[PDB]
Amino acid sequence: PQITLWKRPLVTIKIGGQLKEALLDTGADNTVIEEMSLPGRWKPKMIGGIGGFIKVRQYDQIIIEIAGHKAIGTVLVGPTPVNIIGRNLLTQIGATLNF
Amino acid sequence: PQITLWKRPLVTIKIGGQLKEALLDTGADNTVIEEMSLPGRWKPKMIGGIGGFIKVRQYDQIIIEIAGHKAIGTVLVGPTPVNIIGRNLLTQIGATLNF
Ligand SMILES: CCCC[C@@H](CN[C@@H](CCCC)C(=O)N[C@@H](CCC(N)=O)C(=O)N[C@@H](CCCNC(N)=[NH2+])C(N)=O)NC(=O)[C@@H](NC(=O)[C@@H](NC(C)=O)[C@@H](C)O)[C@@H](C)CC
Repeated sequence: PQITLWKRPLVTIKIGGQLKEALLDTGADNTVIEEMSLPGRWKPKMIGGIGGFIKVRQYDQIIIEIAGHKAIGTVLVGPTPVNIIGRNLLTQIGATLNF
Repeated sequence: PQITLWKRPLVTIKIGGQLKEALLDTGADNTVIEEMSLPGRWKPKMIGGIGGFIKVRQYDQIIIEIAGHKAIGTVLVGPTPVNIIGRNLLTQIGATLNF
C-alpha cells in the first residue's frame, strides 16, 4: 500500500500471537515493542532518541506480521511509549520513502 | 526519488542558508533541528520521544529545503540527538511510505 503522512502511519501487527498497533518509523534503527513475553534468550540494550535513553531486552529471530506482511528480525522489548516498527523490519516488507 | 531503508534515510537540508543533514522520519509528527539561530519570535512546545520529553522552541513559516524540495513551515529547535524531518514537512514534499 501507499501510506500518506497526513496522520501517523499506524498499522496492526501480530507478534507473539498478540495483535498490537504500531508506528512505521523510518527514523528508528530498531523495532521496539511495549512490555510483552517473547521466546528465546535475550540481552540488555540501551536505546536513545528524543528525551534520552531507555533500557530494553533484545530478542533475535522474532517473526512479526506487519499489515499482512511477515518479517523476521531482532525485536527490542521495553518501556516504549509507542510500539515502533524500525528499519530492520521495514526493509524486509519492502518499505520505501517516495517523493 | 525512492529511498530504501537499509541505511538511515539521511538527506541534505538547507535552512538559514546553511546545509545540514537530517533524517526523513515518518515516526515524527514534527520537524526538530539541533541548536541554531532562526529569525523571528518563537513559542514554547513540549515534545516526546523514546526516552521522555524535552522542551523546544517553535518557529513558524520557516523556509527550508529538503533533499532539493522547498518547504515552508514549522521548525522546532532544541536538544534533539539528530535533525529530523517530520510529517509536517514530509507532506509538503509529497513523501509517502510504500510497500
Ligand atoms: C531523535 C532520534 C531519531 C528519531 C527517533 C524518532 N522516534 C519517534 C518514536 C515515536 C515516539 C516514541 C519519535 O521520537 N517521534 C517524536 C519526534 C518529535 C516530534 N515532536 O516530532 C514524535 O513524533 N513525538 C510526538 C509524540 C509521540 C508520542 N509521545 C508520547 N506519547 N510521549 C510529539 N508530538 O511530541 N528515533 C529513535 O528515537 C530511535 N533511535 C534510533 O534509531 C537511534 N538513536 C539515535 C539517538 O539516533 C539508535 C542509535 O538507537 C529509537 C526508537 C530506538 C530505535
